[PDB]
Amino acid sequence: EKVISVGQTVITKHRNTRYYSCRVMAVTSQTFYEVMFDDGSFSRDTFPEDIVSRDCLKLGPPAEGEVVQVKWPDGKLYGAKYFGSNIAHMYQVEFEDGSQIAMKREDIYTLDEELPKRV
Amino acid sequence: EKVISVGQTVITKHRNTRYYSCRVMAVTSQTFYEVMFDDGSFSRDTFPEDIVSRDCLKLGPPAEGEVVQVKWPDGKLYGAKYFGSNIAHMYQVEFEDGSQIAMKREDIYTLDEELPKRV
Repeated sequence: EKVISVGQTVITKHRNTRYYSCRVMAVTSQTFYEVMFDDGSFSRDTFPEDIVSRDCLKLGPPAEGEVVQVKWPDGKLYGAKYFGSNIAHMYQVEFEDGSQIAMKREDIYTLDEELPKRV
Repeated sequence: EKVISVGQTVITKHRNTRYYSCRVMAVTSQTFYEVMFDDGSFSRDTFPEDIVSRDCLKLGPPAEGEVVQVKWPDGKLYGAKYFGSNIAHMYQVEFEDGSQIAMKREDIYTLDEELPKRV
């Protein structure tokens, strides 16, 4: 909605999404937090360790409705409110070079589905 | 909805979105295509040169309703249908090292707005 004009300083976004084939080595249970970001977007797969205003692994979850600061993997910080938790899964995957990482369900695609235009 | 199991080969997505401060050097007019992807998602800012099933810069736009193949910047190809065109703007921006690039409005953020969790 905001007008962008000659001479203005702005921030530009540059995507570099990568995709890799991998093998599922394990499926485990994981506690996730549900938070409403100040922008109105709602996340149900926030890691407890990504709340940086309260050390939730040491002190337990925030109170429901509590204002929290959430870190995104690139270090950007966001205001949100904590609204509860759920238990879901993490998927341990192995790459072609033998390296491994644990992934959330949202970041996994079967070999049959279209990969997103996010790249 | 699909079940992911131990021993399965899957594809995993890894974001690496970067953000940079830059200066707007020019605002120009640009013809964009409007396409409906087979997945039901609708784009209004597709570049004519990103239709790869018809060379639209040489032969003009596809017919309305025509099946097209669309390339995404990472080379992934998608089926879609062409549904018309519009004229919008491109923003020529300059980075701190003096390099420049033309950007779509969707990829530009003012210094006041929150940057997205896409990173």
